[PDB]
Amino acid sequence: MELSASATELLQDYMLTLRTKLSSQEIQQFAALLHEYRNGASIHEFCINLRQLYGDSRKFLLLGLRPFIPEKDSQHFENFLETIGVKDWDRMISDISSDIEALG
Repeated sequence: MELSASATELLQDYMLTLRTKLSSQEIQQFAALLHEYRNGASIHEFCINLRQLYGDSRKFLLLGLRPFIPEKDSQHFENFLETIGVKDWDRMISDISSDIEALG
């Protein structure tokens, strides 16, 4: 066996980090992008839109987004992280969470 952390707590952690770096509006925008991604938007468009929303100063946050990306898109996501040089409420939290689970 191995040590692991639940998707729930990880999500909570990532959300707290976002509240640390993003405004309420920006967080809502994040949720909307996540929703579009769940509804069939490509991983590429999702990445681009996230990099646009976060901006150059907050794009590092994308690293912590990694565990929530489906296995099928994980390689593309990693390549995006490498490309951008970063590698190498509760009612809304429920929608975000459901989107996360659905992606998995």
